[PDB]
Amino acid sequence: NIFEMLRIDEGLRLKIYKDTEGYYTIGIGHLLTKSPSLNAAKSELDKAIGRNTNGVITKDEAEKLFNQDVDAAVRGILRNAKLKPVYDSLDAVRRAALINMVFQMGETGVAGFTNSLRMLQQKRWDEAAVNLAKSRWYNQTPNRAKRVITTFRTGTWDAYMCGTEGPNFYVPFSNATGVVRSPFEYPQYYLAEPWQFSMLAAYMFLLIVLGFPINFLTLYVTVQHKKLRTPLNYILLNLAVADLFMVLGGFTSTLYTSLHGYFVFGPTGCNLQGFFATLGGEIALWSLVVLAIERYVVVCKPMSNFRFGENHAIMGVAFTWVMALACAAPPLAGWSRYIPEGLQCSCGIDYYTLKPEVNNESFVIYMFVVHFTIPMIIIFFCYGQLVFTVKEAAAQQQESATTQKAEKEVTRMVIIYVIAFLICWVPYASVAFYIFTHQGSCFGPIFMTIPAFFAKSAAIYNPVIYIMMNKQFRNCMLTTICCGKNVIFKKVSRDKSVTIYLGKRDYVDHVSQVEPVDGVVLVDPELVKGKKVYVTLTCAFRYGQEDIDVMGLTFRRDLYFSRVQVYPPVGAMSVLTQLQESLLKKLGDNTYPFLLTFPDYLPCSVMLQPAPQDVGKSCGVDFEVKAFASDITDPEEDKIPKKSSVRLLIRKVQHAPPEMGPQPSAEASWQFFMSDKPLNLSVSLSKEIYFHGEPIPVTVTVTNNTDKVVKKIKVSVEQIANVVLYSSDYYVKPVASEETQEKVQPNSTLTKTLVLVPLLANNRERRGIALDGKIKHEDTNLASSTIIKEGIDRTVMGILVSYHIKVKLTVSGFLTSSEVATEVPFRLMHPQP
Repeated sequence: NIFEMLRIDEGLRLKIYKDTEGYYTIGIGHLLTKSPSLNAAKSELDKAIGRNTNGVITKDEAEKLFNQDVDAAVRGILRNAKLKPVYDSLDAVRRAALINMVFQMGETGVAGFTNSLRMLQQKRWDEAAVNLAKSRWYNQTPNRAKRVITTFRTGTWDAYMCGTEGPNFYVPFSNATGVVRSPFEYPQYYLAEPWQFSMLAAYMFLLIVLGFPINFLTLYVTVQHKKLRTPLNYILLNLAVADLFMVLGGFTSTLYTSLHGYFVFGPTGCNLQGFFATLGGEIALWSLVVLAIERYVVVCKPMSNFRFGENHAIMGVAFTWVMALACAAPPLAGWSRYIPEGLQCSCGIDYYTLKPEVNNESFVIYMFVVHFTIPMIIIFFCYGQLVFTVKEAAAQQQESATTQKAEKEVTRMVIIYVIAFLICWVPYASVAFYIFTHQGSCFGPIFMTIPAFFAKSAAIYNPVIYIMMNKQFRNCMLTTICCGKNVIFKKVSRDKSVTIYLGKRDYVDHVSQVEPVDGVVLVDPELVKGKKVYVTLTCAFRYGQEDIDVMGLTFRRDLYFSRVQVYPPVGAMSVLTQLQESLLKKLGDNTYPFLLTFPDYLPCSVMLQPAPQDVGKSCGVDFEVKAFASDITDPEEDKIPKKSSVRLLIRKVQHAPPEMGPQPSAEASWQFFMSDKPLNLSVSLSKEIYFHGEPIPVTVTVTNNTDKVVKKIKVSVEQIANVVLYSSDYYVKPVASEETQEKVQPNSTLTKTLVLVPLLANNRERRGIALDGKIKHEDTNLASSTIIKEGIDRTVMGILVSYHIKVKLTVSGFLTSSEVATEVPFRLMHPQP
């Protein structure tokens, strides 16, 4: 209060200055020295402040120098016999008014006032003000004195109110001079220079010219191209719609008002403009939150690519709109208010004026805390854990150079995503926070404009980073902006220069050693002249759509890759197979062999079954042998010519081993909370390795010694899908299940054998079911049980599969039913042909 009074009146000067008297004075009238030496002023200043100030002190240090004057002056008041009784009689507010008089004029000046101090002591306010107004002090500084004189009369701080309050608005300017008029009626040129209103008109023009085409084109291009319309882009499309609301609802209205210099549309127009401006900004904000969440879950976990259909994307866009309306609507319906901010041209949320009628305190806290901290925590956690996962994954296999380029591009974008987010919302949050902590201080119209500059700029530069810098949207917009443009077997290329040959598609995987790829490649001498032909082995994990995944941040992960040269070779092949010799003799002179081997740490060819409604969803591992021609040296694999290249997929299939494992026989006992009797259960199977389409007799044996009755006995052939890509993520699912209606009595034993037949036909139309890798959309069978080599060095990435018979006993216990269950593992694989 008192500090804010004297700061407005005397004026807070930070550096050392010579006052009207010509003495070295610092801060709010805080004297330093009477000597003509400047270093003498520095001497007392440095000692008082406590550091090398060099004349320059902080605003808080000037506040402490002022508080020392407050303490010293108050002591001086109590020392004086005329001032002490008046100080004691008056309240805290009028005491501060007296201190203002004692500050400038000194004890000497204030001591001379006989009549006023008598009347002030006698609780006569009006005639005291009349006497004070008729003095030298009012003549000296009528600006300062008039404010203090009114304070003595009223006993309130109304004279010291920073701006000019109103029914539907708040102007940050003093009406003491008598120039303030309504922003909904008259011009506001008294706030700032007229050319700055033209600057605002030029600025809003720039936002419309840049903002509308970018966001409209985003939607227009999406309507044309089928490629873009995918669930992940749904949230990016919502961002485009949000920014369009900021243009049409916000900037165009602000442009019209900035030209005139005041808000012409009135309170109704201010509510609607501020509503769309907030809605556009908030939908844009929560769109980026959802985008961060989506990109974290979808990339790190490959299973979620299937999960994320249109309905989940709609929920993300819905949540965005709900959170936006949750904070945009209350200003209309009482909680806070939309008023003209800054220059009283743009309408926005009232986060400066504390009005308990509309409850701004609770609203600014609710908004600030929720809408700032929750995105900050979620987005930094999302992209933070994303980069954390990718950097650790990139370090796991440094041999793959393709992953390193991705990891680099990713980290570069994530740094820019953070910078764009902070530059956008930190100005508003920091200023709103600083205004809340320092409420007594004044804030100009241009001061409130600085956050508005960066936030409305985000309407432009967010589409740049999230849409324009996006790889798919960049190439799609390129098309629209430029008007539509810019037995042994083989496979021939498109240009028909290179022709690959392979003996078989299905390559076998024995536990010890993998059966290698063998074949040849025919080449045209005339077409391939002064070029380098490479035969390449590639193992790849695929998840999601091909175009969309490259665009988001980083693309599908290759489990293993190995390229090999062919024409011309370093020497030749060491020794040839019967296949290569046969092909060389059959084919002409321009045939060159290759031998590509698999290491021991790779998975099998496994895909996951989609639902019939899932038209555009696919995830699965597959092997690809590819051959191509190129002008560039070895490391230019990352990019390839589409025309010269030819690719033919293969499988790393595992047949069942000749010797069967031990006969599975699991056993487990149970107890209960009241009854301490044992319930012994023992399971047993026929084989360790079952084959596809084979009956599985599960000879369950249950010996009941407990008081409780069992309701039923259910057996289930459960497929555990262990998916590993970034982290180890198991996924259990049932395949086949049969249950008996028989009941086991107390002190009674039972021996039953239930047969189960796991088949693909019965398990059709189900999401998440792992299958053996298809060649070309043909019919297949349930996924084979994956086998891993003993005590290997590297971890096995990819989709690992395993089966287990899970018997569960529905026990009728004390209406409530207890469900105990146990598992036993087994294998489902193809037989040796």
